[PDB]
Amino acid sequence: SAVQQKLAALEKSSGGRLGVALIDTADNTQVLYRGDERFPMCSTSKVMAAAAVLKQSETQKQLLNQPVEIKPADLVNYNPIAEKHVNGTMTLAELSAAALQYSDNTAMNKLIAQLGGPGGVTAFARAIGDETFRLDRTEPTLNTAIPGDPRDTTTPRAMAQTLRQLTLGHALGETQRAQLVTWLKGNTTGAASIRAGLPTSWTVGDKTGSGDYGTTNDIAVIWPQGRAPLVLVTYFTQPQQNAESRRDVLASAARIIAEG
Ligand SMILES: CCN1CCN(C(=O)N[C@@H](C(=O)N[C@H](C(=O)O)[C@@H]2N[C@@H](C(=O)O)C(C)(C)S2)c2ccccc2)C(=O)C1=O
Repeated sequence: SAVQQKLAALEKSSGGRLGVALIDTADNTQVLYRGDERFPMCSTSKVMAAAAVLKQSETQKQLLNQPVEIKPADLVNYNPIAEKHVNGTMTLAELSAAALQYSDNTAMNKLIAQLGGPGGVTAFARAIGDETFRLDRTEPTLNTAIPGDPRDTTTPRAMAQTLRQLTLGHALGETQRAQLVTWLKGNTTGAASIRAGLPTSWTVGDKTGSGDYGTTNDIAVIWPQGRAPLVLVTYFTQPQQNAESRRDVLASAARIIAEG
């Protein structure tokens, strides 16, 4: 189609590998570019960890208020929120918000521990019908993004469908779904990614991700004014282990998609 030629041209100009999946919920049509190729998820995996804990709270009603201790040994490479609470506690609600809105890696590792390890996060994906998602490691090594390594990857198509289920579908209870949407809408790291390619009046909730090999990701749910919402996943990775992030590529892909 027209959009796919423009995405192919964008990919060629960037020197990397681009994966795009759009779901238009108005008629359930999809637009895919390398939709079935695996990409390193990096921090976009945090949405699945937060959703898995939300699912647990449907039965354990007070789980989100449970205090979790933050020790100096818990800190990893990027902990903007957890560092403000060392030798104190954060609730599972606060850790989920930190993981999602600030991409806090200590918060992610606590969520993984709550679920019993990476296998517990992956299990939740399987339980909602995602047979592609796999989480294999904790932070920060899940971001190595080595070419061809299947660990900690998903495909654009699978992540788009799963993100739709979590935010617009009924994979979660009503209160949990609204909480997830609220968290995504308050993301602080996405201003230069998908958001930058879309009209300023559109409401976006997103989760970015970045890692080695210049890996630059963003997954988003989009509420256009007076129109059915869209789900957009943009994954991008590069051949050089030390390549710079290319958030502009994600913005350009979103702009190309929004022209339709
Ligand atoms: C060999 C082990 N290893 C493999 C590579 N690696 C990473 O790729 N860490 C990455 C990391 O920890 N990224 C953080 C994360 O995993 O939420 C934050 N998420 C990014 C995002 O949402 O776009 C951020 C840029 C807001 S930082 C990282 C990416 C770019 C620049 C610095 C750090 C590591 O930190 C690491 O220790």
